[PDB]
Amino acid sequence: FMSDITVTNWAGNITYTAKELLRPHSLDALRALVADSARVRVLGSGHSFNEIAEPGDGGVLLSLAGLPSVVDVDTAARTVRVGGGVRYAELARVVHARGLALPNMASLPHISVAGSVATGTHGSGVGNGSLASVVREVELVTADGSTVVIARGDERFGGAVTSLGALGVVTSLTLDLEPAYEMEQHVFTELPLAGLDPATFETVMAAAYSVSLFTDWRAPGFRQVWLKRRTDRPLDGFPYAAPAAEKMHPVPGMPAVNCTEQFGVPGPWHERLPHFRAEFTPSSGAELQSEYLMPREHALAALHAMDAIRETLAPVLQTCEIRTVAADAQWLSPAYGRDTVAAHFTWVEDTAAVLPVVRRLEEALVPFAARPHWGKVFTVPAGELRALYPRLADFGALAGALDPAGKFTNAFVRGVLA
Ligand SMILES: *Cc1cc2c(cc1C)N(S(=O)(=O)O)[C@@H]1C(=O)NC(=O)N=C1N2C[C@H](O)[C@H](O)[C@H](O)COP(=O)(O)OP(=O)(O)OC[C@H]1O[C@@H](n2cnc3c(N)ncnc32)[C@H](O)[C@@H]1O
Ligand SMILES: [Cl-]
Repeated sequence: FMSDITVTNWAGNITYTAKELLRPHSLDALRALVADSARVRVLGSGHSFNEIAEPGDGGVLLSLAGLPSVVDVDTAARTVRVGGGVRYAELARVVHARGLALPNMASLPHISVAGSVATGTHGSGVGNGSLASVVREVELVTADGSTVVIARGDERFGGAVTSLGALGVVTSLTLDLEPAYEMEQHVFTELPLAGLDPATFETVMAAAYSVSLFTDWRAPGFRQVWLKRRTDRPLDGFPYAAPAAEKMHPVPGMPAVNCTEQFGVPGPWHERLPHFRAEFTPSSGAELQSEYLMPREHALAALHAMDAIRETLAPVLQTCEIRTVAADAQWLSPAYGRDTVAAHFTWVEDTAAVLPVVRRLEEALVPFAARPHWGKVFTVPAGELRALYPRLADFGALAGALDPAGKFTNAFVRGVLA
């Protein structure tokens, strides 16, 4: 019973120093556990790829998995209060049953709400904010075990949602909702980079509510374009690429059965926004990930930089996805303060092969003020990274106020707060 267990992240490339994952079965136990522990980090669903959740030797790694997972919809207010351990699959199911919906979802629904918003998680769409952007309140169990509630309108709120878990344990969050809506998902193959000029690029990325490009960085250009269209908006013709003949997966060769329905068949928002169907339930994945988030105005220049080193990127690549994100108010969001283009890389799980490629890619993106996704693999030096966040000092002041001893600051966060 009392023997050491090995705790890892989802992909298994990160092994935590913790010999047990503490799962308090009451809020009273959680408050006592936090108050009584010298250093704490929280584990969500483990879909980070780096040491963000690592509490260091002697540090406590805790989870909310032992507490009831509550999803409490207020239909009249169009809000939902959700436990921080609730995953988006369940959140979406429950709000949909109440006739309501989120404006966006990530690619795969089986990821915790608190863990997702902690790092700047997003989907696509030029007018769609990050997942954090719909949060209107957070409830934190702070270093001494007491609760602090921070709501939109509070001067502190800009640092309170996407906080890298550095303010305390987010026990619940409240999110704003809109009426449930229907969508169609239309996939296309072969969009050239040649002739993808500023106007065409803008048109393509704005052609539906959420648009992604996929490429293997092998033949020039893009292998796929995914349009997730709301049925309550116009769909113009899309001459720029060929309509897909078969159901597609982001990663060539992987099973398209795993993916959400295509060929433009209408279905509910939560069955179209993710790339992956709720029924697909992998307990781990053999992949690494990196993603770089840049000012949207640099999209073509960045894409051209990548194209120039495509022979370097391809050998260790499963797939690359290009997305857009609306400017984020959250101080630590990689989309902070600016409309954003994101370039995501799903790598083969070969750390030694991938790291040199990551470094080369980062060098290529320096001219475009690229901020890495906090949950993914990156090697941007700490000082250079701090320089990319205008309101970092404001964030550090907030963390200092809520957690003066840095109970929730680990090595990962310490590099950011330095
Ligand atoms: C594994 C995976 C990852 C995502 C994607 C696909 C899957 C297979 N894609 S992608 O397109 O393939 O990249 C996502 C996407 O579509 N959009 C994205 O922006 N990101 C993609 N990711 C991202 C993955 O979303 C994340 O990196 C997340 O952070 C979501 O979080 P998890 O809960 O799974 O992660 P951790 O357990 O590692 O926690 C992350 C951080 O947040 C903390 N945390 C967790 N719970 C809490 C609470 N309750 N309170 C305070 N802090 C909390 C951790 O301490 C850690 O710092
Ligand atoms: Cl091309």
